[PDB]
Amino acid sequence: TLDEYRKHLEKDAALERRFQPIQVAEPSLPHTIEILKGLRDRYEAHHRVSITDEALVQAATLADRYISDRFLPDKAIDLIDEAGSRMRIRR
Amino acid sequence: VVEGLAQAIVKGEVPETLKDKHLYTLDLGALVAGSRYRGDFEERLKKVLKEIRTRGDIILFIDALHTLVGAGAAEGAIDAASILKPMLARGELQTIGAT
Amino acid sequence: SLVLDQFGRNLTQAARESKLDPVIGREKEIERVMQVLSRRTKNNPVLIGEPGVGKTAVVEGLAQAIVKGEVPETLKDKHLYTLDLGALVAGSRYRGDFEERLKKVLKEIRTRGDIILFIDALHTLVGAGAAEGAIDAASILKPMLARGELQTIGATTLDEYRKHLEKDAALERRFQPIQVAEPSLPHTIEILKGLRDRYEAHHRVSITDEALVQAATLADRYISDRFLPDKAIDLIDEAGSRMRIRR
Amino acid sequence: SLVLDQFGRNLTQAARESKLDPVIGREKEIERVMQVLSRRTKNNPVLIGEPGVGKTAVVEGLAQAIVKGEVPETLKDKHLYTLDLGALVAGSRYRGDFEERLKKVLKEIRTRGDIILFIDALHTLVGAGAAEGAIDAASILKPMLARGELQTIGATTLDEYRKHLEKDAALERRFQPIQVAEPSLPHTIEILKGLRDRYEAHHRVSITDEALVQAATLADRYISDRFLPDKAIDLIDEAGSRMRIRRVAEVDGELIAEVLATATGIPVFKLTEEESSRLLRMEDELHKRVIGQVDAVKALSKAIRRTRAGLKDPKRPGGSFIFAGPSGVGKTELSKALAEFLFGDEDALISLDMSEFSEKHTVSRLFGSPPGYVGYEEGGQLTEKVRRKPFSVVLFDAVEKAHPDIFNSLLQILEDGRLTDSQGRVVDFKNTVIIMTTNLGTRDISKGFNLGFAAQGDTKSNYERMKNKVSDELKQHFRPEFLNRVDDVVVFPQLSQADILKIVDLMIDKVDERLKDRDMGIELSSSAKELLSKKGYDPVLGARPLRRTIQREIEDSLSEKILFGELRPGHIVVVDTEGEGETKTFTFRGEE
Amino acid sequence: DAVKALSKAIRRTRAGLKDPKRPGGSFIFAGPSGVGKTELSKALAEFLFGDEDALISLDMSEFSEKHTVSRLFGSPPGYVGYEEGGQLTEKVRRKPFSVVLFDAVEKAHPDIFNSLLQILEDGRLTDSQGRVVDFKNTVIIMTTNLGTRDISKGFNLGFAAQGDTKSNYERMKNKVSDELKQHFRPEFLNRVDDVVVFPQLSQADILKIVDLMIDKVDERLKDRDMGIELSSSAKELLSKKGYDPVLGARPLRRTIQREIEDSLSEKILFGELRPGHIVVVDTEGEGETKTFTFRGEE
Ligand SMILES: Nc1ncnc2c1ncn2[C@@H]1O[C@H](COP(=O)(O)OP(=O)(O)OP(=O)(O)O)[C@@H](O)[C@H]1O
Ligand SMILES: Nc1ncnc2c1ncn2[C@@H]1O[C@H](COP(=O)(O)OP(=O)(O)OP(=O)(O)O)[C@@H](O)[C@H]1O
Ligand SMILES: Nc1ncnc2c1ncn2[C@@H]1O[C@H](COP(=O)(O)OP(=O)(O)O)[C@@H](O)[C@H]1O
Ligand SMILES: Nc1ncnc2c1ncn2[C@@H]1O[C@H](COP(=O)(O)OP(=O)(O)O)[C@@H](O)[C@H]1O
Ligand SMILES: [Mg+2]
Ligand SMILES: [Mg+2]
Repeated sequence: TLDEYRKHLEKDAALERRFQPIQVAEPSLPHTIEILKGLRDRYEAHHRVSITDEALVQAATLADRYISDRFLPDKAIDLIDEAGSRMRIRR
Repeated sequence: VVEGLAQAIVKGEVPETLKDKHLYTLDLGALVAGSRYRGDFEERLKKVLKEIRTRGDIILFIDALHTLVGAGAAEGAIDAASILKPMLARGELQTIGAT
Repeated sequence: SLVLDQFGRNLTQAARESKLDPVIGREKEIERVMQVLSRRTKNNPVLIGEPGVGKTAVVEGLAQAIVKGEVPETLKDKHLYTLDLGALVAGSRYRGDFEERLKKVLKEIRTRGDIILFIDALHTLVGAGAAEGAIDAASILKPMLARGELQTIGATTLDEYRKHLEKDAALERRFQPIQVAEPSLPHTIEILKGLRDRYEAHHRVSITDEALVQAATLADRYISDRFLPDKAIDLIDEAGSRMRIRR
Repeated sequence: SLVLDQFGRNLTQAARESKLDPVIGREKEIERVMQVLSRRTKNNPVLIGEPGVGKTAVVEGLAQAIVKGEVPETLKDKHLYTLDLGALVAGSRYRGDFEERLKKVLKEIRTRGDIILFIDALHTLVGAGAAEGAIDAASILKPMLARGELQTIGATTLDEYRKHLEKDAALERRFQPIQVAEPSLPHTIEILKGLRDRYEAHHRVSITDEALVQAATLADRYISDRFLPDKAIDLIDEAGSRMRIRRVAEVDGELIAEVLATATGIPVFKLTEEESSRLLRMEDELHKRVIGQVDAVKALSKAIRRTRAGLKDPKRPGGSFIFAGPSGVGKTELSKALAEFLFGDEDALISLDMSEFSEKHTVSRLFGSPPGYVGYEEGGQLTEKVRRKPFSVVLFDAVEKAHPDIFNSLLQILEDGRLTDSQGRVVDFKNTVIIMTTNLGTRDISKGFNLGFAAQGDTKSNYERMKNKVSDELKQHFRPEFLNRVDDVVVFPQLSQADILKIVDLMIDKVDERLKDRDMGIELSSSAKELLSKKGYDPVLGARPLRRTIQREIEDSLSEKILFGELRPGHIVVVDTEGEGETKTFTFRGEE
Repeated sequence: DAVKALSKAIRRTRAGLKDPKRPGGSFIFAGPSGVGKTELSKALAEFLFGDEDALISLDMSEFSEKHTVSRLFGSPPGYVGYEEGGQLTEKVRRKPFSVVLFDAVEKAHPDIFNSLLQILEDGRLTDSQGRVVDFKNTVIIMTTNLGTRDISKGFNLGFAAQGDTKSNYERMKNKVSDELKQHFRPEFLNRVDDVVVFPQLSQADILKIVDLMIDKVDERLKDRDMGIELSSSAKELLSKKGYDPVLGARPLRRTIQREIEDSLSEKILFGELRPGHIVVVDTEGEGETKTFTFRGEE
């Protein structure tokens, strides 16, 4: 994590000449849609349910807009898995 | 700069009383590793110190001496500067630091 | 005596080996040290002096006098041992770790019975091992210091003494202050004259008297944040090092 | 007793071997301790007192009384054990070790049934084994202490009692405080008489009764940072050590006075013939540097002679003077001369400039900031300086340039000889000399007549008019209560023409002394001195135009000659004069 | 009058008729300089406990700024010096029965005494740590010289027939009352038990004080095994020489020192007066040329 890296890995002067940093940025909303489409097959197979693209895009938008504590590349997956669990438990 | 000084010593472009005096660098990783508590810490440092005292012509470069000095502000920190206090008072070894 | 050697240094033995620089013109302070050390109670001298003056120098001179020279009774053939409080408190993480080492050191000192302790850089004793449950070194040492059982010599600067030791009226009672004044120009001149030989032996050069006079005067004039008996010696050392590196 | 001896010391056994110093005059405290120890419940006395008084001596005397069998009622052949908390905490790095040791000690005490515990520095009992904070020594000891078992005696200072022991109200509840007061002078003399035998035995010397009386009186009067029983013994011990290192010998009051004088700096040592002769001619010594001003020199000499003859008021400073006079007359010079006479160097004077004390809040520089404010830790500037040097000269220069309300703080200095800084400490000004310099009423030194038509002309000496005007101005400026405490108010007469020649001689001597460092010298003829005196009379501005004239008439020419290389080391420049009237001018000539 | 007031307060306290919710007594000693305002407090303390050293004395010249009041309470929580507590509160708590003296009350800021209200009415004071220290067994004395600036005044501005038949005491009492009402709030003056005005000293008072001052000088001399004895003429001359109705008995002290101690010091330094000897002082001459003569004696 960035905060841990700057707080602890920066002071290790011995390894400063041996490590190189590579930054990873948050995924954009189209990237989130792509990841959701990629995971559609596995999650539908696990939950024994069917999900549509409109659900994907609305879940991504709701996660981006109305959720702040968690972050996009995981919370949309969490929401769709949660919905799949809800559909599984009612039958 | 440290290895520049070492190279200048190696080719001999260095004043007397230092033209045949070896230079070594010390890292805490080797001495800390393989130890359970501070009882093993003192044994290794005292052994290497008596070894260099018998040798008598070793310059010790301790990079990140800032960790050595300021290591008493939290639990689990190893503050060896006081451990490295007495002999430096006698000055039987030469040390080089960077901070 | 290996216990004290682990946590400190022996001064009389080193002085017997001529490993200590000679001291010049400090007879009054060393005599006052003997005066305080011979008291029946509270015989613990403390040297209050600003950095640079010979606070350690007078202790080294006293050690040399004990090795050879005029020394009264009840103080002859004693062993002067310097103890470091910083190394004593290091490595203590559990309950009672710090107290055990200090108790062992005091037991060794009592068993030997002929040791005078020197706690360099005093005023750190007030907060030595002051944990929430552990008792500090001051509380342990107070009964022996007040009854004269333990003989110790401390050194500190005036500001440290006033802002840390004067506030603690209990610990301040058990120490007798001794003032060390900054040497005058002739005193520094003769000190440099005495110390010239060791530096000439160390750096293979020669130092003239006018060089010493100029060093003393210029260090006294152009430097104010340091003090005379040290900056002149630093100037001489720097000149010797520069002459060595040039050749 | 093996486990009990492993963590404590038997005081009764030591008292049986005469290893404890005798205790004198503590019958009431020991009786109260015994009375408290006999209670059914909460029989745990604690002695709270200032550091130095015999708090531990009371317990030692109780142990000696138990050994001697003087103690009646239940306390018969009881064993008093001093507990060592350091041994209990030593080691015990694992859970349940310190608690186990304390439980074992308590079980041993309960089984034997005739053990009385003594815990020196009871304030350390609050935190003993609180590795995380829970079961410590106090929590274990609370029930037995409350129910009446485990009789215990504690000792603590007032500051430690308030700061630490009162943070645990449950533990403080189970103790009955007892006040140990500082002994008076006769009690201190009795204590010194009691301990004389032991101190003579240790120091291998002999001590007279006069030595003990002098030590007690001088320690009570002059040394004010500690308390009576200890600081009196300190003088005797220091004198014994000083006599021992010099090698039966003898210790008298003179040695004690010398020891105190060298410890504190106050000259209380015995008078000598040479010193008495020097004091009797102090006016000449002061006149070796200041010309004229006979009244002020006489007043200063009288004050110093009163101080050194043992006739000064022991509750007021040595002297208080108001030097009122015109500019450049010798007030600051006289103060510097007095400082040089008293201490050997004129830079030992404590000089305070009232030119910068214009704001009324600047009085905070005298004694420091109140609690809770910035700079509170650095308590006082004047008080700190006076505390380090009890015997010194305090000078308030140009008091008319400061706010009038600043001097109210001197009301307790001139009359009571004390000043309290904001931290609560009291610094005594009873051994200092206070001088305040001013130029009030010395403005219009002219007009030897009165405005308007007059018939007789009512001639009067300028000195009398100056004196009356200064008195009126002082009455107008300061409050009556402030002026009522000043010992002497002296007016400096204006400098005369004759004194200018002597001042010129002194200035030329100073110039020659400065010049002799470079192997030089200067000589003058009477004509040159007369010309210098005539050229710079200026009766209004004092002797400052004289320095300016000497600087820009002799220093510049010598400097130019040195720069040109006209003269070399080993030369003695002789200066004469030439011309007449306005043509009079100096001429320089080399010599060897 | 002041001695009667103090004795009445002490007797009422000891007889058991004291109000158990207020201090033993509260007095405002107002009067000119050098009349015995502080001397009476020291004498009361010496009579009470054992000496004048048991007095709790505050010099109000240091409380010039209104933010110094913390020296009575201590710093509030979260500020430097909070753990030290108050300075007056601690002293009173460690000695519940004592005499508290406020010297030169008019030279402090007129807000510090706002903190005395609860002291003078409820007999309590709270420090910054919340602890209550009671004052119900103390005696409060406040000394001042307000309204005494016009003692050396002959008449008022304007024409007037005959003159003021009232002595200096009545005029000074009225002036003190007016100045006290002007300087302090009514609620503060409503809590003070007694206000005592000190009249000036007469010639007989100076003659009597001469004996006490000579006794003090004799004690100082006896400290070196000596002594001094004066004749009646010497005492009368000393009383006549030093006497000013405005400045009290301090000019008498200055006159005594100048006319006795300087000569004694000169004689001791020279060697005429030595231990084991006493000095006898007599008078010579007549009229305004009368002077002192010192004679040694075993
Ligand atoms: N009576 C004197 N004897 C010797 N030197 C004197 C005398 N009066 C003045 N001087 C010389 O004049 C110099 C200036 O006088 P000084 O500093 O004493 O003045 P002051 O009385 O303090 O006046 P000011 O009110 O201006 O401060 C002194 O340093 C000294 O060299
Ligand atoms: N009535 C008196 N009886 C005896 N001595 C007195 C009397 N009045 C004054 N003195 C002497 O004069 C000295 C100074 O008087 P004191 O300190 O009592 O004055 P004060 O009334 O408090 O005035 P100030 O307003 O100046 O503080 C006393 O120490 C004492 O020696
Ligand atoms: N009286 C003296 N005679 C000779 N050398 C002295 C004397 N006093 C001080 N020195 C020299 O000054 C140097 C610095 O003194 P130091 O021991 O550092 O004093 P401190 O520890 O109080 O600063 C020492 O190396 C010592 O050789
Ligand atoms: N009543 C007394 N009789 C004899 N000596 C006393 C008495 N009171 C105090 N002393 C001496 O005072 C010295 C210091 O007292 P101390 O026991 O240190 O008191 P505290 O422990 O309270 O500081 C002791 O050496 C003791 O000899
Ligand atoms: Mg001046
Ligand atoms: Mg008064």
